[PDB]
Amino acid sequence: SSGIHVALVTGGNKGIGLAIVRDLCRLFSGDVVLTARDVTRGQAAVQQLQAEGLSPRFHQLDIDDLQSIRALRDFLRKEYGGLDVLVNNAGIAFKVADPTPFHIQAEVTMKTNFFGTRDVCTELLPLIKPQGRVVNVSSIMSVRALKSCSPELQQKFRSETITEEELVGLMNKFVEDTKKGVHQKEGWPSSAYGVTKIGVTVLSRIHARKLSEQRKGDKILLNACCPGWVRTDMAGPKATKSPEEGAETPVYLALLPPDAEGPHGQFVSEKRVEQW
Amino acid sequence: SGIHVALVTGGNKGIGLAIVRDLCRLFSGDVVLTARDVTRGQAAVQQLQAEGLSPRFHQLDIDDLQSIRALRDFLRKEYGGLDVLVNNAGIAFKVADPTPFHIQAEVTMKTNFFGTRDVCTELLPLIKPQGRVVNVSSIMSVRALKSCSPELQQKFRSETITEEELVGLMNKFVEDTKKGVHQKEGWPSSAYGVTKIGVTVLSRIHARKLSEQRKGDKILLNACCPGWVRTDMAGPKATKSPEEGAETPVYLALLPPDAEGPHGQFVSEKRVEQW
Ligand SMILES: NC(=O)C1=CN([C@@H]2O[C@H](COP(=O)(O)OP(=O)(O)OC[C@H]3O[C@@H](n4cnc5c(N)ncnc54)[C@H](OP(=O)(O)O)[C@@H]3O)[C@@H](O)[C@H]2O)C=CC1
Ligand SMILES: NC(=O)C1=CN([C@@H]2O[C@H](COP(=O)(O)OP(=O)(O)OC[C@H]3O[C@@H](n4cnc5c(N)ncnc54)[C@H](OP(=O)(O)O)[C@@H]3O)[C@@H](O)[C@H]2O)C=CC1
Ligand SMILES: N[C@@H](CCC(=O)N[C@@H](CS)C(=O)NCC(=O)O)C(=O)O
Ligand SMILES: N[C@@H](CCC(=O)N[C@@H](CS)C(=O)NCC(=O)O)C(=O)O
Repeated sequence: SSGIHVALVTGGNKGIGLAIVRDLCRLFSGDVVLTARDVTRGQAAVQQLQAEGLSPRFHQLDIDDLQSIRALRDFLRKEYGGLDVLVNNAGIAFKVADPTPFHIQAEVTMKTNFFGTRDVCTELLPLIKPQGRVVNVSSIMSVRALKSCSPELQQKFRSETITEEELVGLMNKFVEDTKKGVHQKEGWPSSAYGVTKIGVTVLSRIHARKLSEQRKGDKILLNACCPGWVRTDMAGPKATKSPEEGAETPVYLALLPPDAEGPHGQFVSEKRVEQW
Repeated sequence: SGIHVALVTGGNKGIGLAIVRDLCRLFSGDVVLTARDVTRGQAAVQQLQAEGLSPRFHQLDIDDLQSIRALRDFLRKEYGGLDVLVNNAGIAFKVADPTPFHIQAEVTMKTNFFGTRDVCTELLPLIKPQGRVVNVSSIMSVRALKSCSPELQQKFRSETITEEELVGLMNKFVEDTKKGVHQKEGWPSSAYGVTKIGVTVLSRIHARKLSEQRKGDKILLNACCPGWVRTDMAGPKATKSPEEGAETPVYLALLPPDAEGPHGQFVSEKRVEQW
């Protein structure tokens, strides 16, 4: 199927991810792959969409399991010879008043939101075809968390020259510092979720740079984004946006017209660049 | 007299960690272990601390000019300069890695040559009288050199080559691989090898500049091969342990005060080799 354009969404069985799959089914000229970690919930979501007259393909994917990521990589390489659109939407959050010890929240949330997302990029970024787009769903909480970090930490996270390996070290340091009970003293903010989304936002900046230096001329665009405050199982019902509204900026970034030079490596909210 | 300081890049594992261990034992003063990952770096320091050694730590990623410059500023403030610099940090793709060759060339060159070059640009001005600088190259540089066209060999063996000419040739290799013309343009097959030609020739150039600019300060700078060493880079079939691998770099870093040489040499098993 190498001649067919293909778009893929992670965490696509519910919430924002499902809304993105719906929009891409309608707007993307090619195949759309809904992925989910639970094959039973994934296939049920597909069946549900079929009842709305939409036909995304399905493939299992748990971003915490490197063998799951590699199986998907091999599938795409085999069927499509690559990938045109990748939406990294999968993510988790503990409740604001969750009693789980903070260092556990830090470790678990970082494991999925940062390391899982990073592993998907490691394995799938090489497969992105020319004119392809990559969208990492972050959060405006990443900016709030950034501004709540020590000046030392802010300088590192805003750097234009930070490397993936430096970022990995800083993300692991946050998790270790919470375990040692010293995260406040070491300059970190109080939202584990927020810090993991700093990782996502900064990883996007790093990867956009890497694309510009390794794939000049291939016209690939990669950005981080915030979907806004969306009524899903994550945020609950007090939120102001429907999932369909939440999907608007991610879809915009996925479908940027061919030959666009930007936005690239930007943090985007309501289709506009936010200063990092 | 006063405080002396020695610093190793890529010190958290492999040959670098072994060099740090040796320097902690043999170098009187502070020995700074640096690593790009602060978590791995501090774990490495803890490991040495369990052994009775007391290395200092500072973050350093040689791909990040701001990281290099932060280290430069730290060294100036804390020590007023640097006595020993070991440029050990390096990467290699596997022999059978499926990554496109032109990407292997770009990524390997970015670290091994350009990163090493940036550390030298920023830290060489800080080297104190009787200081020593050791650039960890590889015998793969000689093997790569001998695999270049006669015309390229002439350029790389030149006693008059400039840093800027060498930069242009390293960038030319990376460009030629992307264009799919590197073999025709006279380049060898090992990207890693070509990056270490860069390291070896940069060392010759910098020794020459030290002699021009800072004669009388008795600084010695050399390239070396640690040999074939069992690390995450080479694997378990290699013939040397990391401690054995550290022997030549440590010998070059600790050359006695006032020694006239070696300087600007490529050294292996503590012996000067022909370039
Ligand atoms: N206000 C909001 O809702 C905001 C949300 N976000 C971000 O939007 C994205 C989507 O969140 P939202 O739709 O709200 O949340 P939901 O909880 O409703 O959906 C999250 C999706 O991610 C999946 N997921 C979680 N972990 C994994 C993993 N290990 N592997 C594969 N899939 C996984 C879930 O699968 P499963 O059903 O199996 O649990 C689910 O499909 C997240 O990244 C979130 O951080 C950002 C800003 C605001
Ligand atoms: N092993 C061998 O047979 C030989 C090795 N060499 C050279 O010896 C040196 C050490 O290699 P070896 O110990 O085998 O390799 P290892 O992979 O075991 O260790 C390499 C070290 O370099 C660090 N490093 C890599 N890139 C960077 C960077 N961007 N910034 C800071 N540190 C970095 C690594 O950090 P991290 O842990 O974060 O990756 C690690 O500490 C290299 O220059 C290599 O080319 C030369 C001849 C033979
Ligand atoms: N205790 C958690 C709180 C995380 C959190 O912010 N939770 C949810 C409420 S459960 C959220 O919806 N955040 C979404 C966003 O706006 O990005 C932590 O420190 O990580
Ligand atoms: N595909 C690579 C291969 C690099 C390579 O030679 N391998 C490393 C990995 S096995 C090594 O261990 N030897 C290093 C040395 O002897 O200096 C390239 O062309 O650069």
